[PDB]
Amino acid sequence: RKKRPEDFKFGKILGEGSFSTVVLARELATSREYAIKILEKRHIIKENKVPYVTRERDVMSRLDHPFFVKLYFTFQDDEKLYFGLSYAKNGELLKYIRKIGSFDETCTRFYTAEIVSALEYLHGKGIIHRDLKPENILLNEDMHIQITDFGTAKVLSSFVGTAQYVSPELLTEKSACKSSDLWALGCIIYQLVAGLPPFRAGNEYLIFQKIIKLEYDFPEKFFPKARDLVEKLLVLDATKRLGCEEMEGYGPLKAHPFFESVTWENLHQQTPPKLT
Ligand SMILES: COc1cc2ncc3c(N)nc(-c4cncc(OC[C@H](N)Cc5ccccc5)c4)cc3c2cc1OC
Repeated sequence: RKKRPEDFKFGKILGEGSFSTVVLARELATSREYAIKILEKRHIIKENKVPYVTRERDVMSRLDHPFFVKLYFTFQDDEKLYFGLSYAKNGELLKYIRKIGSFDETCTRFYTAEIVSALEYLHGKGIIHRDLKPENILLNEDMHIQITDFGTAKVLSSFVGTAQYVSPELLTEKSACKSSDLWALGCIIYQLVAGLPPFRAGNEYLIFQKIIKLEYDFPEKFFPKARDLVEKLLVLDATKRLGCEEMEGYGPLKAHPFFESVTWENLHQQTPPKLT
């Protein structure tokens, strides 16, 4: 039953990294399109990433939700590992933010709700993403979200993500929790409304300085209820963020006035609002 590289017609490179390359492929027997993540075994071993790649596959194997990438199959030849992932036709959320400038209230609410629902599922399995950002949140043909890149995920019973979305506790205690993803969520909501992430500076050190000082400003147009939500997620104390266990979880987060009109139970059945 195991698949081979010969079973596929590979196409364009979708993304390139230091440890992997994601290529679009059409399976010959089925005509199905997959995003195949290809990882060179020598380079993984040389840079000591075996625990990272192993955990990545293990985390993706446990994912069974429409708002997350699916691992359909794995195989290997002499040089490379292949992970067969779901293909998200419409690409990164980041593309759409830069294209339309900034989302309106209807679109901000719907896509934020999808991210919250995704995170609720994810954190309910005791998994932290640790690198949540618009480029890691993809969009399928139906324009629903698909969160990918679990190469730096943490399974709860050491890394530092992307600078602009890094939480203060990671800069202070080197520790990561579920609340770290929720901080990232707050940056993402801000970015959807404002067009740019909240903490911006000339270099990483200067960005990290702004994070620990909570040095950011809202534009005047910023949706009042969206602002209130962001202010309750961008909190230096990870214990005081909406959604976290110490704040009694996802109930209160989902009950926030910004989500008033949201039907939480069937988001992926709903038709997404058009991005204008
Ligand atoms: C139409 O366009 C696209 C469609 C797509 N469909 C499915 C995907 C999938 N299941 N996983 C990834 C994915 C999986 N590990 C990591 C990752 O990124 C991490 C970094 N940012 C940069 C990077 C990108 C690729 C490989 C290594 C590093 C992305 C990407 C895609 C994907 C990407 C597309 O365009 C960017």
